Amino acid sequence: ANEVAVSYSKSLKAAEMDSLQLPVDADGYITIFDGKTFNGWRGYGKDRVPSKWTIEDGCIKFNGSGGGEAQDGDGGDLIFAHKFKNFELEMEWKVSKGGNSGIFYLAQEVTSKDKDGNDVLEPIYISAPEYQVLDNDNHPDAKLGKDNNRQSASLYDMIPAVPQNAKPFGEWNKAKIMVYKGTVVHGQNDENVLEYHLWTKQWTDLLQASKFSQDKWPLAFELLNNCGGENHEGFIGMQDHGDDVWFRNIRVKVLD
Amino acid sequence: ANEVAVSYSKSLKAAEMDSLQLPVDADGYITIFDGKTFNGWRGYGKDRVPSKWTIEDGCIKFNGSGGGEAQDGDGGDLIFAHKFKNFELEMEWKVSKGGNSGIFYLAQEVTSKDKDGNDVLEPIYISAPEYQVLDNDNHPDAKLGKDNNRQSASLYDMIPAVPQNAKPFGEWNKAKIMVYKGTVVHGQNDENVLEYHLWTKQWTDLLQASKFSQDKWPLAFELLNNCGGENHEGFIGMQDHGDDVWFRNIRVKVLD
Ligand SMILES: OC[C@H]1O[C@H](O)[C@H](O)[C@@H](O)[C@@H]1O
Ligand SMILES: [K+]
Ligand SMILES: [K+]
Repeated sequence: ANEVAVSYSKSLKAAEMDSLQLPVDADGYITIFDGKTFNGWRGYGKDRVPSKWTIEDGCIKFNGSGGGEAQDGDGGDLIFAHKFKNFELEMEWKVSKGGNSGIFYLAQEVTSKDKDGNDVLEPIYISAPEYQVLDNDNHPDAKLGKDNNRQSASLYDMIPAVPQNAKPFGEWNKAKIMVYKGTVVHGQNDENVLEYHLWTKQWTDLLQASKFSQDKWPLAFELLNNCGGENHEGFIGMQDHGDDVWFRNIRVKVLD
Repeated sequence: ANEVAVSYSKSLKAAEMDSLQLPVDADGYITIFDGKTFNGWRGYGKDRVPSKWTIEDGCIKFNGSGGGEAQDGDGGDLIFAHKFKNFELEMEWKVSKGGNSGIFYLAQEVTSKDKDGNDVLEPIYISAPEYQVLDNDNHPDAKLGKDNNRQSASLYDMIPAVPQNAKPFGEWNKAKIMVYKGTVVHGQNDENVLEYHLWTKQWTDLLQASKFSQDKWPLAFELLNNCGGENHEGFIGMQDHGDDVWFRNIRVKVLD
């Protein structure tokens, strides 16, 4: 009643063959970040946490040097290495001025083959829908895309948060992401700010009007169109986009 | 509020040890061309402005002799000798019929050594991404490369401007180049016409399919793959391609 066993994987595409005993509250929320350790967390594609992610004042901090998607130095996106299917995630997030990050969900670790048969690790964001994290006032991406669909709590490049009720940079915002049987809801500061349905025609259409369309990015389209793969499941994680950001009170409720 | 100090260098690879006071507007655009002088400007690789660059009717003008890439007489590319990193450039350009120029950004002044240890000044474009300037209706290059990737506002030979909304020759076009933490956007006539991201595998992949691939041109590969050198910064400038072209309303906003 106090704890639940949560399986996790240790390296790229590995079985979840170990478990953590993690606290669960009266309402079924599992605390997945203990404020002290990266137990069950690892870099996307890796068997360790990149050193640019640290733990400070009971937060996961990304320590950013400003190269956008470059993921220079010892970076990369971070996942909690337990695949969820139907779940509700709540967490606090705070971005630096001009900052950019993101909360991924239903992520898969994807590789492609190069021309000579070597592996290429593909970005998490071409399998995983992204809840944007952004300083909506100073980062230029805020003004790109359509209808502010690149502002915080948007489904990135697809659906804007309405209302756009983000608190400004350097302040704690609350996120929610619920996926239940294909229904997806994003929450920002305790309001629902968009909703959508996976694996439907409307899903497909949103993808085709995005940077992940079949003609702009064929592999992304394919992965995202059948989001979560054959089993409709994947990781939560957070983005290395080069900028200081903090995450705390990271909690997940398993739905069924 | 009305001006800001802008450092600039006087000669090849020199420190920016002198400063101009340049007007800034309320949006933080710095006017880098004052309509009247070449202050802060110099030939790429030079300590003076080549005499084929003149000021006429409030514009910076290239006076061309028609030798294409030859750069014959007292020509050469022109830089504003202040390195920028995160910035948004806006300027207007007009071409002669059949004309060709370009707008470089993140440029470095590069030399190599010959076989006897002498210096060879390398072209601006082995380091600097090129926003194509072109009479897309009359210059043959327009129909080359791939999917109109040598038309105006393209990332030259690499990404086409879409939509291709150039005005005809002899008419003013508006350009925009924004580099923010590696994200690059080109604008033409107030539409955003391409977006990419420096220092990614996607960037490497574009280079590898280009004339500056590692196999074809290793030095250019190395410089552009790490565009902007170890500090990811470099010059704005414009191209001598042998043809009359006019540039005006040149403003840069520094972003952080
Ligand atoms: O690729 C760099 C340069 O090479 C050639 O000189 C092209 O004619 C010109 O468009 C381009 O600016
Ligand atoms: K993001
Ligand atoms: K050109």
